Amino acid sequence: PRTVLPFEAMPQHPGNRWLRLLQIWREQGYEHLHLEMHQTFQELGPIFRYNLRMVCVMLPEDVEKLQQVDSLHPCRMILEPWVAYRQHRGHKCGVFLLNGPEWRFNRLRLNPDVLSPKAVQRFLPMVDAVARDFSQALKKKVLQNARGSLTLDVQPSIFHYTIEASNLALFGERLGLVGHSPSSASLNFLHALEVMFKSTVQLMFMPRSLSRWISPKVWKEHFEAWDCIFQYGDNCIQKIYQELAFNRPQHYTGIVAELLLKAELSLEAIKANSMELTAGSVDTTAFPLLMTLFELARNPDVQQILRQESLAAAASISEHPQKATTELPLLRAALKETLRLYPVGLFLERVVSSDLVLQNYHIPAGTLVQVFLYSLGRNAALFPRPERYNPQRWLDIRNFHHVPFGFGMRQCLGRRLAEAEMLLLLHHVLKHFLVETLTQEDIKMVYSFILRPGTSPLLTFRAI
Ligand code: HEM
Ligand SMILES: N#Cc1ccc([C@H]2CCc3cncn32)c(F)c1
Repeated sequence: PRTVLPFEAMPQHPGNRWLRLLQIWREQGYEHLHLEMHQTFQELGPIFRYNLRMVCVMLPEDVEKLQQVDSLHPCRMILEPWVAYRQHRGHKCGVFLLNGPEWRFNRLRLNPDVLSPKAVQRFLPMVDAVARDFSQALKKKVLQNARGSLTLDVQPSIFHYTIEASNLALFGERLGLVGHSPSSASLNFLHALEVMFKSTVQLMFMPRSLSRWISPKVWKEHFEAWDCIFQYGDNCIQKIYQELAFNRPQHYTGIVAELLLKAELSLEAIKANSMELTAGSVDTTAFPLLMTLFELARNPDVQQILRQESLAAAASISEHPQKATTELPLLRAALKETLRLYPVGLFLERVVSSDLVLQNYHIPAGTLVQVFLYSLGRNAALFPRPERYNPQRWLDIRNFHHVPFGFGMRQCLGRRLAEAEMLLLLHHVLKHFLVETLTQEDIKMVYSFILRPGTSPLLTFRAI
C-alpha cells in the first residue's frame, strides 16, 4: 500500500572507504567531490549507500521527509576537527557545532536578534551604507580611466565588503576596508579561514585515532588557523563588551549588542556564537556574490532586466532600504538561481532520530542522510533546462526546491544577513555599472568544505 524495500537492497557506491582516505592523504583534499557524487547519482539513481550508515539523496521529495523526522532536537554530525579546538582551549561551542538540548537553548535566544524580520529592519540600513560605499568607491576609480570603466578581479574587494558589512551588522563597528587597501589583520583573517577550510577536509574523513599519527602536521596547521580566527573574533568581542559596560545605548548598534544587553545567554555562550557568526559570514556570503556577478556578465539580457527593476525602485529604497527585500523580486530570484548552481553549502546533514522511508527504502534510525544540493539543483526533471541561468523560474512561486540554507529549526541562522549583504551590493552596482566579460567558459568548482570557484574571472565595470 506504499511499498518499502530492505535497506540492504540500496544501490552501493563502488568506492572503497579506506582508499579514499588514503587518496585524501595524498591529494591533501577532495576538490572533485561534488563531481564524483554527481556522477554516482547519474549511475545509481536518486539514492545510494556510501560508507565513507550513510545515505546520499538528491530530491526535494526527500528533504520534506527529513524535516518530518526532525525531532525537537535535529542532529547534524559532530564536526570533530572543529569541536576538538573548542575543547582544547576550553571554549563553549556555538549553534553550528552543538546538538540536543543545549543547541535548542542557544538557538531560541539567537533567532530574535539574528534572524527575525524585526532585527533585519534594524541592521539592514547599516548594510546599505556599506554597499553604497562599495559602489561609490568603485565609481570614483572607474571615472578616472579614459573609457570610464575598470577591469579587475573583484574577489578581494568583495571579500573585504563582506567583512565590512558583517562587522558593522554584528558589532556596529566600521573598519576602513571598503574603498581602502586591505589591512594585515583582515588578510591574516582571510588566510586563516582558507587554511581552516583546507585542513578541515584533510581531517574530517578519518577518525582522530588515525589522523592523530598519520597527519599530525595537519592538526597543528588546523589549530593554528583557529587561533588566528579566535584572535580576530575575540578582539571584536572585547571591544564591544567594554564599550557596553560603560554605556547601554538607546539606538541600534548591532546584533551582538542586543545579545549582550539581553543577557539571556551566558557570556561564554555569547562569545561562542559570536565567534561562529564572525567566522562563517565571509566566504559563504562572498562566493555567491562573485558567481552572481559572473552569471550576470555572461547573460547581459538577464542583467538589464535586473538593472531596470533596480533603477525603478531606486528612489523608494533610498528612502527606506528595508524595502529592498520586497521591491527587488527579480534580484532575489537571481540569488536563488546562483545558489542553485553554485551552492556554497554542498550538502545538508541529518542523523535521523527515527526510522523513515526514502525512495521506497527503509532507513534505520541513527543513519546519516546527506542531501547533495549540487545534483538536486541540476535535476532536469524538477528544473527545466537546469543548464541555464534563468532567474524568472522562481517568480511563479515548489516548496522544497530552494534549500541552500537548510530547513527546519536548524535552518541557517545568518540566512537573512547574507541575503541582505548580497542583495544590497548587487542593487547598487546594477544602478551604476555594466558588468561585462569575455570569459564565458564555465568556472570549475572546488570543494574545500564549501563549494567555491577555483578561478575568479576578469570583470569589467563600465559606468552609466
Ligand atoms: C549564501 C550564504 C549561506 C549559505 C548558503 C549557508 C548555508 C547554510 C547551511 C546549508 C546550513 C545548515 C542548516 C541545516 O543543516 O539545517 C547553515 C547553518 C548555519 N549557518 Fe549559514 N549559510 C550562509 C551564510 C551564513 C552566514 C552569513 C552566517 C552568519 C552570519 C551563517 C551562520 C550559520 C550558522 C550559525 C548555522 C548553524 C545553524 C544551526 O545549526 O542551527 N551562515 N548555513
Ligand atoms: N566557527 C565557525 C564557523 C561556522 C560556519 C562557517 C561556514 C561554513 C559552512 C557554513 C554554513 N553557514 C556558515 N558556514 C564557518 F566558516 C565557520
